Amino acid sequence: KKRAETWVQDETRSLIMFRRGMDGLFNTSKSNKHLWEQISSKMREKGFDRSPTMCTDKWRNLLKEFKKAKHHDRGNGSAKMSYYKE
Repeated sequence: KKRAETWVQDETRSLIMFRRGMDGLFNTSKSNKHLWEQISSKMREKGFDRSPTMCTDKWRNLLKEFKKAKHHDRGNGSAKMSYYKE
């Protein structure tokens, strides 16, 4: 479906998780800047060298795709289009 050849499953998974658990901090605490930096530092410790800004932008994208992506509720619709004068 998608291919950016930038982030690997390993890194992605690690980031997502960290963002999933810390997510709360973002809900309870207004400021996030501090949360972003924290996540990064943690990642580096694991063995993944990734800047804080990278994770931030990468996340936002994961949300846009996560939503658009299929969902439990039924209702896929007609993806394909009608061929003019088929």
